[PDB]
Amino acid sequence: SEKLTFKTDLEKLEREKAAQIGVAIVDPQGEIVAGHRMAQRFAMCSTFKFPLAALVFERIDSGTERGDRKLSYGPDMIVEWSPATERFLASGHMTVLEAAQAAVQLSDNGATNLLLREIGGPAAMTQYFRKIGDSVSRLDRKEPEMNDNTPGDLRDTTTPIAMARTVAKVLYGGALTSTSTHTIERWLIGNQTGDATLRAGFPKDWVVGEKTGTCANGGRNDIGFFKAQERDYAVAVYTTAPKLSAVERDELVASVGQVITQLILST
Ligand SMILES: *C(=O)/C=C/N[C@@H](C(=O)O)[C@](C)(Cn1ccnn1)[SH](=O)=O
Ligand SMILES: C[C@](Cn1ccnn1)([C@@H](N)C(=O)O)[SH](O)O
Repeated sequence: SEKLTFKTDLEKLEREKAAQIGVAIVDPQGEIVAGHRMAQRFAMCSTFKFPLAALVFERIDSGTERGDRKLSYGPDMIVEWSPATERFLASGHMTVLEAAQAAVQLSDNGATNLLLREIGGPAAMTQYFRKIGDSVSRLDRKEPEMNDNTPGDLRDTTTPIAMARTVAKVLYGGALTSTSTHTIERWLIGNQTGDATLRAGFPKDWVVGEKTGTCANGGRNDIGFFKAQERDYAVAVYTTAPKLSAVERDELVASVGQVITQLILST
């Protein structure tokens, strides 16, 4: 079966790369298409920034936040990998929309913390997950501590199936207005950090958008959506490979993308 090939090929990567690979693919209604270690806990790291943007747009939709609100900050806001936040520092602020775009498309960590402060912190992020029917995903810390990925630590974790269903809810399940949905989808497509990961394993003609993550202890993740053969899918991929190089971890995620492609095209 196509399903057996999918399992076998993922386990081949696990064995040869000494990795753990979590995968969930669901349809727009959140029904399972395929999975691997789908109920296993993995650190979200930067993948959570996609849900964070959804939270922000939900508040914009509800009129309790404005995209043009200026969020002021100083040097203390700058953390490792804050390319946009550093550029805007002299000006003294980034708007909500600028910060959200930087968080999603550049994985800017300063901008992420700036937004977290504005919307109510990890508590607010976790409440949002709960609100959209995700009882699993949880944010406990901010950048950079949330990326520690200490084995067995439940902080700042999700499971592939929980996250994939969250992506589906946000993009296909009416969590946001069509306008806000479209804005986030286009940001995901135009993301600048995912060229070497999941989408490098998908066919050139698929419409795909995604958000990457990188965790200590060899974490490399990618979540998002793709349209293939006129059907829409939500996908979450979490990997851990402590002994691989950074480039090899990119290649691993792209390889998982190729395995996903083979399954999807066989159906
Ligand atoms: C989202 O995935 C953010 C990841 N942040 C990591 C990373 O990109 O690997 C940081 C930047 C790792 N780090 C520490 C010192 N220099 N890079 S950090 O925010 O954990
Ligand atoms: C990998 C980054 C952060 N980064 C980039 C360069 N050094 N750190 C991480 N936040 C991610 O998205 O996985 S990003 O550029 O993709």
